[PDB]
Amino acid sequence: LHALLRDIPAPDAEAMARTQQHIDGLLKPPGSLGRLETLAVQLAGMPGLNGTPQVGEKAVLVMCADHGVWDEGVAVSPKIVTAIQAANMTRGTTGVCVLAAQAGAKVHVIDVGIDAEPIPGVVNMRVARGCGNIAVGPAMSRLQAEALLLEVSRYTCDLAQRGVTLFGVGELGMANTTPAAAMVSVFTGSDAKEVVGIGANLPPSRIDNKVDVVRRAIAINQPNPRDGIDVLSKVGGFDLVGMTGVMLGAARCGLPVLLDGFLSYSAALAACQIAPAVRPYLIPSHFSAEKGARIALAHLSMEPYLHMAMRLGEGSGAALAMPIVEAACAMFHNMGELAA
Amino acid sequence: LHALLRDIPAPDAEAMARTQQHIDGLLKPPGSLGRLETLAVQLAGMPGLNGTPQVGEKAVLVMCADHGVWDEGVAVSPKIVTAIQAANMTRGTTGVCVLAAQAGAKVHVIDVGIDAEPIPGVVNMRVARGCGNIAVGPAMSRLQAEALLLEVSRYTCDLAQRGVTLFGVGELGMANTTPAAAMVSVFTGSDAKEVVGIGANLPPSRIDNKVDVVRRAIAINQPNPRDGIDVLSKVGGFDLVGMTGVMLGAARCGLPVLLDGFLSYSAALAACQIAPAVRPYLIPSHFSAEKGARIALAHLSMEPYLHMAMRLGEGSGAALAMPIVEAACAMFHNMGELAA
Repeated sequence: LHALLRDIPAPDAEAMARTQQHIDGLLKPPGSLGRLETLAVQLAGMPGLNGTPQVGEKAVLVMCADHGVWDEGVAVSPKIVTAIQAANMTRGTTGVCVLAAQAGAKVHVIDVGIDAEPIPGVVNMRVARGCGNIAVGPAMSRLQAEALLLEVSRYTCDLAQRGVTLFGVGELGMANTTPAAAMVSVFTGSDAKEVVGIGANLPPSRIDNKVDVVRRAIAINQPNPRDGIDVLSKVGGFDLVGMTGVMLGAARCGLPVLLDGFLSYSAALAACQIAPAVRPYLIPSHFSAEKGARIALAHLSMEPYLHMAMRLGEGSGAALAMPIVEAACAMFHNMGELAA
Repeated sequence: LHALLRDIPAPDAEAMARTQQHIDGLLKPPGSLGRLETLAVQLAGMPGLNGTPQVGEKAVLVMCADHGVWDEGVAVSPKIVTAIQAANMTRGTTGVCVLAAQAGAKVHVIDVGIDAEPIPGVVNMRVARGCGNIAVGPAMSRLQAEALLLEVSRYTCDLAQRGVTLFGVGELGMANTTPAAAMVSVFTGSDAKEVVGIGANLPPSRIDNKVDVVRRAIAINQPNPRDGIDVLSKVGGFDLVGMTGVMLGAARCGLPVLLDGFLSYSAALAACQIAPAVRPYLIPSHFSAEKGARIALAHLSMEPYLHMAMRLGEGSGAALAMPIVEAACAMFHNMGELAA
């Protein structure tokens, strides 16, 4: 894993300069296409894209797992929903499946710790049947976190060999907005109250308990903010670790990864702490309606393209933004030049 | 034209209720898909969509024209660029053409007043070779504005008979951010300084002159804010009138129209003043990087989905948002139900 982190390539400045020059000469007032121009240049610098903004196959990786903290009454949705929705993912009836199909992307459903029997059709990488309750101890051991990071990282870069050039990340796991809030609190130094949201329609009269659970997790585990793996293993979850792994893997592979909502922002905070070199490969999609979204995004210095007041998760936001990435590439390759 | 305005249908509340009920039963926490859900319900209420959110053929209508106010030095781009870009539109090399092709939409380029010889391939609806300089008089007569509104409105609803169910609006015209700022100033009651932007890379040392031009246009013409046609004919332009006409036509046809940037927001302020019944049919796309965008959007009570810091125009923003409309429809029709 130390080798993996060490081998993440830096962006190719030469390709980026060539890209900027080309964009400036397109049939339009310089800089008029705003963030579409900056996105194209960002893509051009990613080594796995072969020196030019382009999109081949697309995939959304959905990390599924259960959390022991569910027992603290922080989620209104029954635990079983994780396994049910995971199976529905294989049937193509969920929100991310529908939006991915619209973008021409394939969805890969990965079980990294669902508390149920294995689901046929789902990629099996389970660590255990649900992680430990973070309210009374750690979610997992450091070794379990490192192993899952390496396994997911390798799976991700392996898809790159199959022609995938653009990844999207998503998750599925009842009660997962709790460990995500804890991680954001630790990495940004913000008080729990400022980052704890309603998740999946949690009643306002039940929020106080959620905020307390987050503070206890932090007080009992004392995760070290300067060690991303320490934070993930103590107050994260298997799904969060899995998402972090797609980010490390895509970066090692020199390819772009589209974020989703709040859960993915917490995983991105961890990935950037573990390896700052991952940052150049992350692309935001939408601005989550979750309470701690603004704080997380500020510490990542990211400004999402889409304001859809969405909070579904599953990677739906990432899928919705894929056409925007393809648009920047089409602009780059198909527009005429002022020269002619 | 009075008949047209009178016959704009109200949204179908019955279809909207059926739509909301169906969305609530989909495989996901109620309201978790945020604005995608509200968009689907909005679409369901549009009579031309036959009681259900759906998208058939898509078209972006680009209104092109020149402005006499160009002589006041409010634009750095030479006047000829209007005719050149219009021709490029027919070649498919511009930004809107590339993004429209990505969304599977057709681009219709309409000349409503370019100051040059007719361009083959462009739909001819020209009123004159450029409108009058608003700094010293009106852009056009009220009769010219009304005639263009009716002509464009009919062309728009006629496309509906060809299978088009989703429209996007765009413009092309050097110096057009000036009349757009004047209209926004009059409709919102905001001072010119608060809504005058840099348009197509106008040097900061030339803004003061632009703000002065806007104030003179308003002082000399004294447009009546309560009469949208009066404002368009006095301090608008042929392209602005044309965009307003697509909006009135789509609304009469009971179909949705996607807005673009600042120019389109000024046209939408006029359309809603002329006929409040048009409002339910307008869908925002992106949040323009133009200075007066926030003000215009506030008075329209609209919150764009895309934050791309774009200011190109041409209808590029509208094209970029078409996949989002298709996404809301796919969610509605393809997701599974919690029932099963």
